[PDB]
Amino acid sequence: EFALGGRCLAFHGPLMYEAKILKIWDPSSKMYTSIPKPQKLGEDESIPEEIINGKCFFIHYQGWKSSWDEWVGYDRIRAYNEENIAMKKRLANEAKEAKKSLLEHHH
Repeated sequence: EFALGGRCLAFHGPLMYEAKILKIWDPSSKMYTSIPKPQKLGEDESIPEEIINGKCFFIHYQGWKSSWDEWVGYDRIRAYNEENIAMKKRLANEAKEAKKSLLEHHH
């Protein structure tokens, strides 16, 4: 599952990346929890209407600047586990193979 400060994997574009959960949104109470206590969305805060009715998570991608931080739903977020890690690796290798394929047949 997903816990505050816990690791997770998330799609950003067609590939998956490791991230850290900083906030957990509850669609019902319209309040999220945070790591240094539920609270509503602040003056300059917001969640995409595309995912706001579901459980959302505000994540920070490991090794990326915080300006990339964002809310994601069960749409793009996945549990940090062997099966999803394998999925991550598999997509990487498929793109590696796709790259190899067209780079040759390019000319």
